[PDB]
Amino acid sequence: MKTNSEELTVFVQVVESGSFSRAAEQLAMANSAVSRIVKRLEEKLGVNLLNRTTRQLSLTEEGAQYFRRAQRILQEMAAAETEMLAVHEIPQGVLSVDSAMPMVLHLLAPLAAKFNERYPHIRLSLVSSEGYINLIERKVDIALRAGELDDSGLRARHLFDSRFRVIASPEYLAKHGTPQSTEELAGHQCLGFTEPGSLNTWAVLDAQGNPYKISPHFTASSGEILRSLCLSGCGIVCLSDFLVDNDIAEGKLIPLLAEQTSDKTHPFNAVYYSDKAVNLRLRVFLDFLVEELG
Amino acid sequence: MKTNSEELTVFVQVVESGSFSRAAEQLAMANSAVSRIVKRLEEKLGVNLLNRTTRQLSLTEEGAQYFRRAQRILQEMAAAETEMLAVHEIPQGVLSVDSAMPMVLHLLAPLAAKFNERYPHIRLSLVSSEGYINLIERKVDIALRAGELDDSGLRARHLFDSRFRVIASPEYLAKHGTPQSTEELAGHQCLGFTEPGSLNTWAVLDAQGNPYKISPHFTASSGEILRSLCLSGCGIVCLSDFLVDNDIAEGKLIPLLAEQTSDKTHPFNAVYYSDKAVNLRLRVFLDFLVEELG
Amino acid sequence: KTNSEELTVFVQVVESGSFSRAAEQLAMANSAVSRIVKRLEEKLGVNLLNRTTRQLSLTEEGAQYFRRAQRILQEMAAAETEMLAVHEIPQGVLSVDSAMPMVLHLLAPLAAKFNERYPHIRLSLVSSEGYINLIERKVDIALRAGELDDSGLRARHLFDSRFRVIASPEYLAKHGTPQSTEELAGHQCLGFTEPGSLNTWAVLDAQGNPYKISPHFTASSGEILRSLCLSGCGIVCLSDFLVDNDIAEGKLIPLLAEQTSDKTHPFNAVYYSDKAVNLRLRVFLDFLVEELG
Amino acid sequence: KTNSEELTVFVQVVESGSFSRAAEQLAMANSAVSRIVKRLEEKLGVNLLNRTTRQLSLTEEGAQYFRRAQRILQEMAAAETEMLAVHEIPQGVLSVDSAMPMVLHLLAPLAAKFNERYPHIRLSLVSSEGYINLIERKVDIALRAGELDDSGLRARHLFDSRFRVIASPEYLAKHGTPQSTEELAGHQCLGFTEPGSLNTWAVLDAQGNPYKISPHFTASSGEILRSLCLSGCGIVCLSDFLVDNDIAEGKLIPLLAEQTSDKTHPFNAVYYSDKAVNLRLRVFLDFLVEELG
Repeated sequence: MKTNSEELTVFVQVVESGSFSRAAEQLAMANSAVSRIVKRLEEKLGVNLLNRTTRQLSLTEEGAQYFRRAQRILQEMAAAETEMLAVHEIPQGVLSVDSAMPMVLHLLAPLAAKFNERYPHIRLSLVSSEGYINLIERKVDIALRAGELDDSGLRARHLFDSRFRVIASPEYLAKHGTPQSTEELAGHQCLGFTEPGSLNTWAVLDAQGNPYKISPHFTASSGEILRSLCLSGCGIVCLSDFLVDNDIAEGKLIPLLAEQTSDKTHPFNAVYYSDKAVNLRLRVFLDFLVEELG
Repeated sequence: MKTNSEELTVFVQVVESGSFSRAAEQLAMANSAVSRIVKRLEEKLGVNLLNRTTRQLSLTEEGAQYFRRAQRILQEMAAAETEMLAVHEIPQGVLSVDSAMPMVLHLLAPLAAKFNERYPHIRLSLVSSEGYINLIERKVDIALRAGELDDSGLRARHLFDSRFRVIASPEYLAKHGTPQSTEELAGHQCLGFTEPGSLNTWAVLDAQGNPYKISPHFTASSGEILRSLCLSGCGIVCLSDFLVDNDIAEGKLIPLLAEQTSDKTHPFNAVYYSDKAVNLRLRVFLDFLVEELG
Repeated sequence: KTNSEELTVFVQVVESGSFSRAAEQLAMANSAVSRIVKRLEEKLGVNLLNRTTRQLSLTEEGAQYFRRAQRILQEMAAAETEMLAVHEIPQGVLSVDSAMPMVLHLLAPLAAKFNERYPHIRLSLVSSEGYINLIERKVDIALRAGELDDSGLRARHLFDSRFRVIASPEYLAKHGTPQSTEELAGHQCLGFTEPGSLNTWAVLDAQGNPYKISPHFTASSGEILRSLCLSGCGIVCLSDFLVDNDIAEGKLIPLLAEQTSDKTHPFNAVYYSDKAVNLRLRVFLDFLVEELG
Repeated sequence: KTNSEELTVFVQVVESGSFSRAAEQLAMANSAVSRIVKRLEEKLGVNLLNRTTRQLSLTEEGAQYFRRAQRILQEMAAAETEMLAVHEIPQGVLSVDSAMPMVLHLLAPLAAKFNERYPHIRLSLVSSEGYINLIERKVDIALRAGELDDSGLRARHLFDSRFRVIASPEYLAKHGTPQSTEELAGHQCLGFTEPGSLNTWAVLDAQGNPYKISPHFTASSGEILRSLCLSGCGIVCLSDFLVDNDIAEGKLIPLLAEQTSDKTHPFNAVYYSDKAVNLRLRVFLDFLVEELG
């Protein structure tokens, strides 16, 4: 093990905190030092992590593959620290997590039985709103959202990456047939969101290679409603993977245009206020959360 | 034939809209004028519907059986009113429903399949919200809400009735015991709502004959969340029967305290504007909903 | 915004001959009947009737809402009768002359449930052919697929029913299943003894004409035919309620489903108006309208 | 607030026996190693040391940080090899010397997947009993239930395992299922030939001590004791990995599930520090830790 935390932290800093210059200032260090250690890291690793040929230094396929592990090492290190901190310092008090309805049902609910056995002293308070209004008002403590519009000095925590899907019920397929291409999606039944075309642009690519927009028959607000409608056989809906993965494993929803669907994932991340980070009750939950959903 | 729809409509109101007083209030009529009618309605049938022996009037054994008939008459009268309104007009356009998550997932979702085919020109918009604010602002057309705080001139069309059912998981009960008495509940995990003392007052009669008030450990802000907490062994929870009657039939959930749980039924209704009742689109959706959940 | 006071007036004017005559039965003027009838088809949003003719006619919208409006008013009376029979208990012998297959496949099953609800009515289920017993008052209420009730006596709609050509699976296995209506002429087809009246089935051919059969076996009843059919004697065609049950159990197979007519035929209890005040008769009918349809 | 150097000290100190014995394998002063563990405990604020025991014992609280600190380092070493892997396609012979049970139960089934993943590594699976040939460099790596590897030959932690007392349904039918640890005395128990060592089963008697079986049959290998158990020769106590799937198939039945101890014992790979330059080795370890961990 020729690497250390000091350069696994530093490297992970550069990526997330913009680039080289913004990380040096962030971690109370010189730029000269930030390059020295990172160039050493990629030197001793034997591979080139990031490119200087990008305007803003972007990670290579190799260096990105490292970063995801580089994160978990620092995370479950930091997490295992908290674990020990809470051994003498009793972890208690109310905690509220405003999550999207699907995330609560499929992720939070089942694992909430295990969190109770570890920390039965923490009064959990799962809630469900719409925007980041609630999270910041301290009536909600932490927000589990797949949204990268978190930049108001607030803290975000990477929970998991997860790409979209496109699926339909067996009922619908047996009667209305299957779309061979994405252009045949014009002559089928669609499932989109109530919001003004924000998520209605799917992760499937048309003959041009552009992200395929749609004309929704039904417009459900929540992601779970869409799922229950697509289960029932109201048409074809596009959602995130975790929300519908098991049903593909079951057989209740059959994927189509599997080759056309783009594979670029979107990060789901628990956002919170920086001064609430000193509270152990928040910490123990985040350190509990990111680990259970790799 | 002697009974007139006027007095049938008076009777169906007074029953499901509380007592003698609260009915006349909602129907633009005096209590002296309303009870004049209903007293005549009894004394031509030769039988006693009301029963004011107890504090609030309740239905006699015969008084309820006339209600069941009384309601359907007025229902499928309105349906044939509708059936003709959709002769020289046709149901087309965006229909924006604002329902509680429990309902859209369980009731609407598996019925959209049917509702789709019959009215394929209707663009259904399944939205969801906490308050009635949106509907007042007419950004949603119709809201399905189990709430009887709608004495606002805006119509409140009954849909169905629902008993509560205290339920747990077979993993939870077989690994934390099954409470026999209603006093043994204090030592079991009791999941409730996030709202201070609202529905956390469970409808299960204690040893004195009163609704059981619960100190909630977990506090979920939705009925559907409380289900998936309980379904995966997090504590026993009290919700409406339609939400979980299917699960307990499958055998994945267990009914708790059959005798000590109350039998009176909570009415759910689709509330909306009086002026927006003239919409053939909105009319055929409430017609569909009554004659699919009854 | 509808009401009984007007729904009753429309349900009268249709069945009560012409507009002028409807006012005579309801004990109200012709100035009244026009006001409320015109007001109903105003608040329905449709023109129900057509008064260009000397005798008012039914526009399909008016004729459909009628067969709804009727039931609403039927139910509304059934509701009242249901109460009056609380403290004025219906009792005694109520005889019900009925077509053998109606008794066996509809009544018999429901009888216990009706027994329960009104234990003091001793039913007397019987069978005859004509309307001779009923018109002579030897029976209280006749159950028929019966339009021939032109003799002043009342008729109450129970249910409309489709036809279904079928055959036993063992016959179909041993004689093959016909793919066409004209293919029937090869198979063994069973019909009624009554010359040709009912042996033009409701299964259209290439022409679009309902198929006549030349039967070799002839029973005098739908029930006997049903029994022959089940034993694999041939193909019959009967009403849906005789055989729908056996389709479920898989003892009979639907034949020529697409070629089989979708038109339905009505069933009625027929009885006397003066016998309409019979509180038990009334309750038995309300019971059947409830269970069937 | 922690760092990697102090994890890698603590994890050695614990797993490498003594406190002074770690520093001479870690290439550090006994002064410096104590400074670091005193530092680590300071910033964590929890005892990992238990100097009250002759040898340093793991604080039940600090014992958790070890198995957390152990993985971090394992992962942290996988990231590296993973990066190195992209350049060099690892090849040649890799000699793995394991116990007959580990090979037949852990490697054998996972061999397929590894084969596909690095087709140019020609695995050679052997089985010797000592660390003789590991030391002579006639084998590259040895998987053991090894808590006695302390000759400056760095050892990696594959997995922790529980014991289980189990027996054949055939045997249990013919000799009954014992409800208490004392009842074993009448049942026949099958143990190791090697004087009394693994004849102290991980199931506690009423007192609180373990049980000491007095075996009639004596097999030399936990795999033979597995085949003897299956044939219903009697009750045996082996590690969980050696029997879990037979319990999964209902071919073996678990006994005394409650009196059985929930304490785990470790299996470790054993190779030279200088042979961590291999990619063939590194990737096979990274594989074994990943699949079964």
